Amino acid sequence: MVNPTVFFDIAVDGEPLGRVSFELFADKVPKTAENFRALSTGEKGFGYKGSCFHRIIPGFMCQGGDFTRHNGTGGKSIYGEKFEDENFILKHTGPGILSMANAGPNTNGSQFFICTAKTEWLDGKHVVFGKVKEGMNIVEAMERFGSRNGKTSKKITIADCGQLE
Ligand SMILES: Nc1ncccc1Cl
Ligand SMILES: Nc1ncccc1Cl
Repeated sequence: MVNPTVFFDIAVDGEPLGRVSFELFADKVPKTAENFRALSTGEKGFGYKGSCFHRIIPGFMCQGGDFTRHNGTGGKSIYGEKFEDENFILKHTGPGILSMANAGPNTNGSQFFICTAKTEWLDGKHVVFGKVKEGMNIVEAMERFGSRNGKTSKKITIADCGQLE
């Protein structure tokens, strides 16, 4: 009944930076929220721990979740390699939005991005399923290690992750 909360503990070239937590909108997008929640706990035997934010573009987004190819070409969901676009109820309203990366319709895997700007042109194309709850400052810090082309100047990792409450 209560939306779950997950955390990532972010490191920058292995140095602790801080914690970002997310509310997952399981009330709106249960299937997509469950995927992210289980990948954050690692309870299916794989997931986000130790993965990186391989693409960070300041004033746009931080993308991560590619734990199989580490570069934006990989990842898998808890349902199989890909799963459908659950719905597009929630929109890309501003910084902090948590949304699924994809390579076309119905190609959700594990990769996700945290918005650092409003990205309304993604509405109805990427599934929005959560939002930063605490540590938007940490995301802003992360974002400073990006670049226009998305390459990061330091390795931004999810040193630890899991479920809170
Ligand atoms: N292509 C697919 N096949 C089976 C289940 C879900 C998807 Cl997206
Ligand atoms: N395999 C992928 N999964 C999610 C986003 C983008 C790609 Cl190429």
